[PDB]
Amino acid sequence: SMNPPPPETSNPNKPKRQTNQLQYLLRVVLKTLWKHQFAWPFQQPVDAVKLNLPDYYKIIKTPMDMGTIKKRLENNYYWNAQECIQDFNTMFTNCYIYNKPGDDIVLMAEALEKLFLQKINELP
Ligand SMILES: Cc1nnc2c(N[C@H](C)C(N)=O)cc(-c3ccccc3Oc3ccccc3)nn12
Repeated sequence: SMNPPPPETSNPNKPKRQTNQLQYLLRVVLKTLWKHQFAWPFQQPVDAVKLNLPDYYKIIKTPMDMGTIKKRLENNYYWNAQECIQDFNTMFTNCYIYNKPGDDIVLMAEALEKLFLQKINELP
């Protein structure tokens, strides 16, 4: 079995722009979620080979994770904050789609998402 290539994190043809909102997303949002006790499964792409989840990438067609988001913020991949917010939302939704309500992993994602939304309420 094999994992897919990770989501794109570098593309010199994509126009980039630093904004104070993107800086907040890195300095506050990403860095706070990263240290949460439930962040670890989300700090890198799902390794479906290591976890023996052969259907994962048959079902999840837009993978996303905070390791990828961290790379996208630290080597600025984005034009606007909404693109980054969308990446977080894709990460959460993938987990809810692949797993069952009330599963441990879903409860972990829900805790991260609650925190994420609280921080987004203070986006500058
Ligand atoms: C993201 C994302 N979305 N779904 C899953 C997922 N699903 C499987 C079917 C499941 N038993 O819940 C597992 C993991 C995952 C990643 C790295 C290391 C261990 C992992 O297993 C965990 C399982 C429960 C809680 C914590 C970790 N990450 N993950």
